[PDB]
Amino acid sequence: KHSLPDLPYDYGALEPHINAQIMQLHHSKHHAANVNNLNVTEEKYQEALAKGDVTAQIALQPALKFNGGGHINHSIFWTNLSPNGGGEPKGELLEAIKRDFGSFDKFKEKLTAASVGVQGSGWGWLGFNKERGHLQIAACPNQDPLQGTTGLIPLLGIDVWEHAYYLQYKNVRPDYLKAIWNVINWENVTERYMACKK
Amino acid sequence: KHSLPDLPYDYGALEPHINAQIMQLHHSKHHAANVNNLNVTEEKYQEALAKGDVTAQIALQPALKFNGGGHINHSIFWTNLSPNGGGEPKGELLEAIKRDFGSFDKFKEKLTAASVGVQGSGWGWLGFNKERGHLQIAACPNQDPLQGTTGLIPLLGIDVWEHAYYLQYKNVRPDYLKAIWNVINWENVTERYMACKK
Amino acid sequence: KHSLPDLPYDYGALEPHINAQIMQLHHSKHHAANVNNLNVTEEKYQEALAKGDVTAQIALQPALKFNGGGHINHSIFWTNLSPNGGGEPKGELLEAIKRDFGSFDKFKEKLTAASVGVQGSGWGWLGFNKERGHLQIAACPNQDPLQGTTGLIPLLGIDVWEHAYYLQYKNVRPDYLKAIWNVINWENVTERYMACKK
Amino acid sequence: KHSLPDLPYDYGALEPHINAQIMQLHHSKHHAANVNNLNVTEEKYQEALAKGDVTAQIALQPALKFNGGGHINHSIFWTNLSPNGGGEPKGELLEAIKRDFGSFDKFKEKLTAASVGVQGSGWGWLGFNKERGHLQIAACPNQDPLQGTTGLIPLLGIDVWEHAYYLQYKNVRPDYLKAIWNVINWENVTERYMACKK
Ligand SMILES: [Mn+2]
Ligand SMILES: [Mn+2]
Ligand SMILES: [Mn+2]
Ligand SMILES: [Mn+2]
Repeated sequence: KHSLPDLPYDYGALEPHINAQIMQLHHSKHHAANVNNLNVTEEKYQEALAKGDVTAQIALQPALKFNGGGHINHSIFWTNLSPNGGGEPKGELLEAIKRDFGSFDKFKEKLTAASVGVQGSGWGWLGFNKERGHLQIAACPNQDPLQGTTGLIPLLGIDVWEHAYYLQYKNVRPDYLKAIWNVINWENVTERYMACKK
Repeated sequence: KHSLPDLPYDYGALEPHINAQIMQLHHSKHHAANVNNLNVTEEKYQEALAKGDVTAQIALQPALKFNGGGHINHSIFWTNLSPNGGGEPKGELLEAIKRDFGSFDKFKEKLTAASVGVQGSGWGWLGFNKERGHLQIAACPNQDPLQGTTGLIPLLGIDVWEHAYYLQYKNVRPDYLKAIWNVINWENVTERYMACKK
Repeated sequence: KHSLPDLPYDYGALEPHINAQIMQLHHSKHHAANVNNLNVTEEKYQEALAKGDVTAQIALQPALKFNGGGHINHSIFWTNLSPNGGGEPKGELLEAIKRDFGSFDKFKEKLTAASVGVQGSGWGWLGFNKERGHLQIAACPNQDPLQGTTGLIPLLGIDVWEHAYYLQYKNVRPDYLKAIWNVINWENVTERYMACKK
Repeated sequence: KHSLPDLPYDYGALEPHINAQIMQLHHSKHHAANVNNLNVTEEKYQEALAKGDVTAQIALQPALKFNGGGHINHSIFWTNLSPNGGGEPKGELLEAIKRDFGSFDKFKEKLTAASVGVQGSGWGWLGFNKERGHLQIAACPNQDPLQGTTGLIPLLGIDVWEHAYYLQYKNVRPDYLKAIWNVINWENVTERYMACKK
């Protein structure tokens, strides 16, 4: 059964880029609800699967994807942020960003654009395409998780649900995006990247 | 283990409205493939469940919905047809059709139009809305099954995938729809309805 | 050229059910953005259509549906609210609700459930089904408008995008739904209903 | 005014790989219906635009995408096939295929997989990603066209609607895909590729 992970930092640690109330609500209410609903749905799915009830299995798919994807996504998201984050990555990850997007700044432009571009709720991602052996940017709607729906391995996610920024930035999602670069934990993104090449 | 159901009649029994070559391919290849693939997918989902691998669970959803849906939908379809079919229903179902659609012929027009209106692959349905306590027509894409995706109880389904008609009617789906009324098993449709008036 | 309609009341007219900060942001920022983007998208569509550029037309569809949809839906929503609203509708609209949903209370529970049920961004609707001549509840994702995507005529819509409630109710969307019943403009819903007896 | 392009060859020129009955129906019935529905839908769209009728614009989108996409996709497809085709491309296009997919044979495996993988109606594509400056494989549902929905420039498309193969290969879509390699017009695919780097 799934459990809600502790953040790697206190709720106010990402101030002033992401305020404390957002972090507290986002973690203790939104991600919490994902975990609790996922446990409930998984238990129902097992019963349906055991009885061979295919209609029930299919009726449970939206809740499984939404809550299961929210747990996957939020869990990665917390680790992708740090009070000591910002700047640029180094080494092989920086080399690949240059290779695949031209420059770190071009890369930032493209993830920002993919994130700003989500109409409704969703996520922007930097992922790794294992088949092509290179980085790839992708957007996902609602809580659809990157690897389970696209096969890309997630490296850095940007939540652009309104609850991720509205209390502080209101409708101005581009101000949130500008601010979040200040808290990206490139050490974590680097670790995820290197794990794709072993 | 799911199994391919036996048909209630021979492959040639619906001639000349649905030819024998279509019935044999439809049942022994298309539905058979949905059953075989569904069994594999359910096995993989049990393993994913046992591991708490939510990514694997979500990645299996399209195959489960497609092949599970195709098993649900084709199994109902076979029972909805008969060499001894055709004509109009009677009793309570007929009275329900007049109550909700005006007349049997108006109903036929509306289910025809929903079936003709599917762009790409899919199904037209006459269903029962338990909340509203009345009949309802709906169309579904690909193999998305009626009850698992809409909550409606399926009473009569019309497969409008090209494999359901193309060998005989080619591009002219309305000719197929006109023909299929001659083989509807209204006795089955009535049993499904009464089991809704449970 | 589409324009932002004035609200029928001041920004704090719906206190304390929907606060003045939400009303001012919702109207002057969110709906304003829909209007501007719709005007720009329409002009680009016109250009594409004159050149017979089908690719360009299809690339513009997401922006047109989203911003066109947002303009349609927000414009209806302001007219569906009033400082002099709430309670139960008077006249034939209440008789139709009782007929189709059993009672006002059950109707409230069902539209609340459809609105709570939206996963991600979207709208709950009370619509009119002209073909069947009765009321119908439907949910729509993002800004997809009811009539253009389902054919139902909108009577009453509930915006359940997070910007519609988050600053005041945070994650507790059901508290928002409980509150909005106090400001429904049944005179407007009735006008819309009477215009469907057509 | 859009028009139905003549095929570049006779209906029987792709025998035995794609038979004459399929080519004749596919062009004279399927593509032909797309062209007239496109023209009619474009004229309705002009009227809706002139009136500022946003609901009408949104309600016409499914017909515009389906039939405009069908026109785009089928027009490319006829040019992608040749009685003098088959084999492998040469020059820059082959070098890009090796760079991006490993080898021509791995490319064929990957476009076959994408095309086999479509559940329901749709298309497999080799495209060009202009932002990344490299090749990319993608699948599209129904008649959704590649460039208009994904941004990728189409180079080679494989129709896997059942009407593209069923009369000849019945349910065995993999046997159609094996066969079609024998009639790919690599001269045309090369022309399309080189135009991407102008
Ligand atoms: Mn979130
Ligand atoms: Mn079928
Ligand atoms: Mn809104
Ligand atoms: Mn085709």
